[PDB]
Amino acid sequence: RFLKVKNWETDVVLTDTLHLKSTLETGCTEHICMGSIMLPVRTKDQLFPLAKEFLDQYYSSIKRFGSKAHMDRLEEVNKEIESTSTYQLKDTELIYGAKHAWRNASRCVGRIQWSKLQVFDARDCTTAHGMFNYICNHVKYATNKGNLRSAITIFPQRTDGKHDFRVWNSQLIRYAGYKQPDGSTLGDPANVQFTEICIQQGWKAPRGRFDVLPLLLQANGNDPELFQIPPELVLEVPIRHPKFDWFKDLGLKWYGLPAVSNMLLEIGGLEFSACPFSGWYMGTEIGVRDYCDNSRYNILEEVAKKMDLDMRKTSSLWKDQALVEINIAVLYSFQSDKVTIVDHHSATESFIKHMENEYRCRGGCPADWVWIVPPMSGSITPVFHQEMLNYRLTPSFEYQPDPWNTHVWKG
Amino acid sequence: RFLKVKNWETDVVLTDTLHLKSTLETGCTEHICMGSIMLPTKDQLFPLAKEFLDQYYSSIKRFGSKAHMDRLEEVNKEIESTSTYQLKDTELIYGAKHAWRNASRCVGRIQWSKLQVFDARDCTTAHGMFNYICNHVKYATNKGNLRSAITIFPQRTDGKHDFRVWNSQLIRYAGYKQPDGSTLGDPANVQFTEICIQQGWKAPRGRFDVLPLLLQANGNDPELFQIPPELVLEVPIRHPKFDWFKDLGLKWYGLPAVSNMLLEIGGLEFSACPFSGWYMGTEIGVRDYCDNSRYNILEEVAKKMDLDMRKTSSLWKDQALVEINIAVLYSFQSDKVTIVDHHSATESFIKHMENEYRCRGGCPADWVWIVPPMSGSITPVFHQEMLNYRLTPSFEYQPDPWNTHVW
Ligand code: HEM
Ligand code: HEM
Ligand SMILES: Nc1ccc2ccc(CNCCCc3cncc(F)c3)cc2n1
Ligand SMILES: Nc1ccc2ccc(CNCCCc3cncc(F)c3)cc2n1
Ligand SMILES: C[C@H](O)[C@H](O)[C@H]1CNc2nc(N)[nH]c(=O)c2N1
Ligand SMILES: C[C@H](O)[C@H](O)[C@H]1CNc2nc(N)[nH]c(=O)c2N1
Ligand SMILES: [Zn+2]
Repeated sequence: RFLKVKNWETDVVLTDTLHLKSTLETGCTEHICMGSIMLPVRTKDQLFPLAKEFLDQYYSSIKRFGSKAHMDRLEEVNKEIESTSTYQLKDTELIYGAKHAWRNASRCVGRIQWSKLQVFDARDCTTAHGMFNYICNHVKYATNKGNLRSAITIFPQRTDGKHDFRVWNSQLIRYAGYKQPDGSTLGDPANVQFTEICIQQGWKAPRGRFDVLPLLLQANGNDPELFQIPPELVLEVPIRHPKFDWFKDLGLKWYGLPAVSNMLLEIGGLEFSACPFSGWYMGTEIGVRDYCDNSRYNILEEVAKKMDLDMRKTSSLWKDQALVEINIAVLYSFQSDKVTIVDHHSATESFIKHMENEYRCRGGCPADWVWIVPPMSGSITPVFHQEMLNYRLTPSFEYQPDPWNTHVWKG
Repeated sequence: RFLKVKNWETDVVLTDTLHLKSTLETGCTEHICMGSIMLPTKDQLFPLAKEFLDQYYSSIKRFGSKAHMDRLEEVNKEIESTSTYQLKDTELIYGAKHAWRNASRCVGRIQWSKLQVFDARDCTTAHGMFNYICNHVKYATNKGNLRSAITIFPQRTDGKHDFRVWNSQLIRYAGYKQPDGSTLGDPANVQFTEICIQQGWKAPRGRFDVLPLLLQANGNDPELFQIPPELVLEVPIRHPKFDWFKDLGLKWYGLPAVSNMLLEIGGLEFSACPFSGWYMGTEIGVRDYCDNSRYNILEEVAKKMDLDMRKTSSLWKDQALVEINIAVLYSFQSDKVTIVDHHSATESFIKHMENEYRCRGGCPADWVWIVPPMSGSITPVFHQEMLNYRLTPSFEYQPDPWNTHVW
């Protein structure tokens, strides 16, 4: 079965065969589309074909499919599964797996970079202190004084689901949020619940608007432990505007390194529940979502006031106007401080070329339009006009439940 | 089987039961989502009639009534005899309002019950069609106080006697391909503008020439008609801050009147059912004005603003896009032509969703189309999970008639 996608701006038509390799379910049926829904202990029984599928992919990629090395490896894994009920990935397979999970991430606009990913093997890690050490090294390497480098650090895979390694933070670097008695929120409202946990765990909160959260790290299924990232490792950028000088006095800054730490990495049926990864920011992540979402820092009004816009009618588009200036400021501040960032025009144009390249070399590129299209200025980016096919390939990054809801407390 | 949708900005969760009524296919499968794809007999007919009449009669609290059963019986006999059937005026109006109600891609559906339905099933000629359309246009325009309307021409019979309006909208601007290689006017309509000229039209060859109607009655060849200019309300576009904006020479028409869709009610097909509401500002300022394959004016506007167009990172395109859209709203408001901004309209749609979930058990919605083409996440719909599914009665796309027409 062949499937066609059309760019309605260029009339470029692409053919997808890659979707045939898809196994996992989408959430959709012939009767309903769940394309806009945010989120729609494994036996030896199910595990071997998953290993086999992966190793078949891996060995094809290296042009050794059906080789003796291929065959012996399958043999080795089968035996190791039935003997030990799981198996260990070679370093080569781990690196291949991590890169392909990123490559397969249909919601990621930055995938043109997928083959440049620094993989840190942390499978020899046993304690939370060991995790802190690995994470510091990741942050230092990835930050690279502003010249960001994509990286991922991979802790030991799940075994019985009772000894999971987990990073309790959603991102390695993130600002605290504090609910006040008056109902107002100080800092990042997105992080109130997690901040509360940290505090309960013993964190002494400065209670400021931009307090970098401590790391809450769980090794081998034990209770999580608190650590503070050395501040000298946390690269931050003061936000100013190139024309508006009052903008600095808004008191805004952000961190340079976006590093998602709550996802699960699946490779050949193995589950890596702690696999923090990092790239660099697209400007709108901060300027549109982090700053301007009503449920986040929500600075639209204060900015618009300071710009003296007509705020009595939405049809003045005062919100749209303030939104643009803020995003200009975010990009200006990062570029000025030589911290890697990409605007949403550059990023989406790159994605289209990547996607076209993927269709030719790979036979497809799964993509989630709802997520690929930037949260401002949608149709003046080329992805808006691009038809996309969303489907699930493995290796993959998956959501997992927040550890505080599942964790069995030792005390 | 009972689905939940969540708004992530408000944490409001709605439960959808309405989707279980759905009958037509989405194009998606368990293995692949096609949510961003633009286009995914007697025995056939009675269950369709029946499904429709059941909902009609349920809607008026007469489910399982004699009148219900009688009507079911009557239509059943008429199909058996005639191989088709005719809708009662009441059913036609209900059906049209509900096709709109069910249009999962329409953000303006809070207005769905206030639709003026013009029954043009007695029409036999293109001149007749012209007359009805002029009347529609005048009524809907209402000197700038726009009112939603649909005019419904005779239903398909054997596919050989189709009523079709060839224009994609009642009112649209011409598109000419220059020797210069460029495109003057609206590039979207270059092909249609040709077919007009091929049929006899005389183009002023301007940037903004109101296209003539090409009307097909009873399967016959289509004929040209010029809409009386006095019926076409247009808005010259100015900016409430930039005095130079007027010199761009931009204008747009007030009446968005889609004419190429197919209205399906109770299995019956209305191939000619032009309808109109009023504009959301971004349709014109973002899509019509700033799409690359359209009027594509971003560059010229940016220059006039003297922005640093060297690097994408100055967000000069974004800056201009806003101002352009400010001007569109400003112009329509100034001249008292109905228009709604994307903030007001999406806020309205959230309220409408609430109502539909509460009173109907759900509201089919296509997020990809509902979220405006600018400033997406500062409108509430971006944060709103939506379920997309197909209910009938419906508006459907249909082939362009020149690819079909047996001349
Ligand atoms: C190098 C620069 C990168 C850029 C500019 C970029 C850009 C983005 C953006 C804007 C999103 C949407 C996230 C949101 O709005 O919440 C996203 C999602 C995602 N990215 Fe990338 N990314 C980059 C690197 C990476 C890397 C290194 C990985 C993993 C190895 C990755 C994996 C993912 C995944 C799994 C998602 C989906 C997240 C979710 O569903 O919550 N990305 N990316
Ligand atoms: C009265 C104010 C109305 C507003 C503000 C409005 C708004 C919109 C917008 C912005 C779109 C997206 C169209 C595009 O981007 O091309 C749309 C689509 C649509 N509208 Fe509405 N509309 C209104 C009235 C109506 C009426 C009266 C009908 C029919 C009786 C209707 C039926 C539809 C349908 C079927 C679509 C999907 C069209 C397609 O799939 O191409 N709308 N609407
Ligand atoms: N620049 C980058 C690179 C990779 C990224 C990978 C992931 C992300 C953020 N994903 C956040 C999802 C937040 C969320 C909140 N509520 C419900 C959800 F399902 C998801 C941002 C990224 N930014
Ligand atoms: N303000 C309104 C009201 C109702 C509307 C109903 C429909 C429309 C426009 N739909 C046209 C879609 C254009 C298109 C072009 N190529 C392929 C497509 F599937 C669709 C605009 C409306 N605007
Ligand atoms: C309801 C909807 O799916 C949700 O708001 C999505 C929309 N698209 C998105 N796109 C990106 N990149 N990130 C997001 O968080 C979201 N949120
Ligand atoms: C490729 C994609 O499906 C296409 O560009 C869609 C996106 N969303 C849209 N949304 C609206 N309202 N109108 C459109 O024409 C489109 N086009
Ligand atoms: Zn789908």
